[PDB]
Amino acid sequence: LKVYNSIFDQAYEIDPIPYFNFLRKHDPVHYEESIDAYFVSKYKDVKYILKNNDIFNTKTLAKRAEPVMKDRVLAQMSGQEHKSKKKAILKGMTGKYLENLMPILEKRTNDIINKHIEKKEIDIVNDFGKVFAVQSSMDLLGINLENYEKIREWHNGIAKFITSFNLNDEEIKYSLECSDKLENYLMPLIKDRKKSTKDDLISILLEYKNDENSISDTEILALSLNVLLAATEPVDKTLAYLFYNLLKNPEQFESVKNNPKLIKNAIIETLRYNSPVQLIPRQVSKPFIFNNTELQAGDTVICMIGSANRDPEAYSNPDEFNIHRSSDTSHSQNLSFGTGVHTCVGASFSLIQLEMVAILLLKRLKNIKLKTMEITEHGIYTRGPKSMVISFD
Ligand code: HEM
Ligand SMILES: COc1ccc2[nH]c3c(c2c1)CCNC3
Repeated sequence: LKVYNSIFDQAYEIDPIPYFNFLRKHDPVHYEESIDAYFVSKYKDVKYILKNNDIFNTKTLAKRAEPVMKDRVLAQMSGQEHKSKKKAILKGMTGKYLENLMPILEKRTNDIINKHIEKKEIDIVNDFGKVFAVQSSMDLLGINLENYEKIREWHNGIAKFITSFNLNDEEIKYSLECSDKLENYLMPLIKDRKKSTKDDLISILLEYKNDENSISDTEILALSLNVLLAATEPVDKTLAYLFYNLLKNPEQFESVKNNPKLIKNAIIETLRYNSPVQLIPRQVSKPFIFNNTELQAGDTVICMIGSANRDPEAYSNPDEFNIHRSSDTSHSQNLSFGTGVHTCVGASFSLIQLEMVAILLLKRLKNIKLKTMEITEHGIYTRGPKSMVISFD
């Protein structure tokens, strides 16, 4: 039976919401032959997939990412190893490490603001988010900001490899060249940190011990690259989406201005409404069936986080932005950080960092007005506005 609606239609990337509605209603487990994978659109099926790491495993991430990551990433691990190494990464963004980091992130934020405050406008995507996001990631890791701009360039190249389907011969080579340059820059710093242990995540990874057993330097590089990629991408997107959605709903923007504590809920609702990480793949380990769609071992399923997060079975009026949602007619925990074993280790830090930035932008940019009246969004795997310019006094 031929199907005519395709994730890879040009219309989908422009506006995927009609596709989410169609797929959830008429094809919740939808086959795409161009990448030999099934797309899963409903909240309850995505949740089930992500909660069942034994049936739907993370082995698909060994060729979609490992070629550029140089070694095993966290998502490829399991058992005590995954648990202990995930805890090590969390350590770098909790406790005293978090206390130390946040003032630095405040400095990053105000320095960017100060560069733009006299121009009376700023592009939350291109002026703020893309700069802050990589700087924050480098501060978290302990990489000094001198070669910051080249770090951005390479990051973009590796990201493209991981977030893209059916890359051509020349795109693959550039992504790998970016991976090598990043490897060539970062390895000496790991070697230096090996002797000069600092209070950063790189040092944590060097100090880690699996029973008097350290992890190879190339293992630390991949995990460091895993953190750089993981933390940078979603930050610019979410910040842009947050202020866009608030300014498009002036009542809610004012509520946030009058009650700063509502900022957390606005970020959460932004993550639900405009999920910046859109797709999460898994590999099927054994015959399985959702609705009446049969899956075989070896098949690939791709969870559609944005679709799930707008499922009317999980949220009332799911396609409306409302920072005042709560479970106290229908509300659920959003899947924007995933769920189960591989739930985003950086979830709490992300909410803290985004609230810090939002509060400073709201403090320092007075009488914010929207200038980008209508956004253009790009990306199907990770996804955000091209530009989001605001004006201010
Ligand atoms: C708004 C910001 C972010 C969002 C929306 C986001 C989204 C996600 C999602 C959806 C997953 C699950 C992927 C899967 O199940 O395969 C994930 C995992 C992960 N995220 Fe994030 N993330 C964010 C920020 C960060 C930050 C700041 C870091 C590092 C500091 C980070 C590091 C990770 C890691 C290491 C994993 C893998 C966890 C595991 O395998 O156990 N993320 N993230
Ligand atoms: C750069 O492109 C990607 C591709 C897959 C990804 N998965 C996760 C992130 C990410 C970024 C960021 C946060 N952690 C989960």
